[PDB]
Amino acid sequence: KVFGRCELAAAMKRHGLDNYRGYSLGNWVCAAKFESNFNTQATNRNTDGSTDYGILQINSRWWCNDGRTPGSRNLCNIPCSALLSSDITASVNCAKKIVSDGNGMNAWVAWRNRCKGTDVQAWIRGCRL
Ligand SMILES: [Cl-]
Ligand code: NA
Ligand code: NA
Ligand code: NA
Ligand code: NA
Repeated sequence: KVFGRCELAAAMKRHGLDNYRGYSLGNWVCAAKFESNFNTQATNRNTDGSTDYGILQINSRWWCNDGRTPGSRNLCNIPCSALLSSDITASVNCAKKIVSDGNGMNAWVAWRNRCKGTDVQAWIRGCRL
């Protein structure tokens, strides 16, 4: 499913992401925009053989199991396919663990490179939040 911008903002907010670990809703919408272009089905293989899954491109090296990332951890205790669903609950709950890991949203390279320091509030503009 490809979310609309305000549709995603509302679902992230419903699932507790607004200001989670201090990151305002616009940070999460921005991260999703540049990680997956709001597409829950996005996948991207990494050089180390791991794969990033879903609207927030969660990595199989640490966070989910895809059965093909030797020596990976599965810290969110989920199959990576669960991160591809139209319902973003699993992605949100795993993102809450990632952002709590010590590095904040710097765990998302696209957030660091394209959202951090910017006017992330623009990403929830005009939404009935
Ligand atoms: Cl957009
Ligand atoms: Na901010
Ligand atoms: Na894994
Ligand atoms: Na949802
Ligand atoms: Na980037």
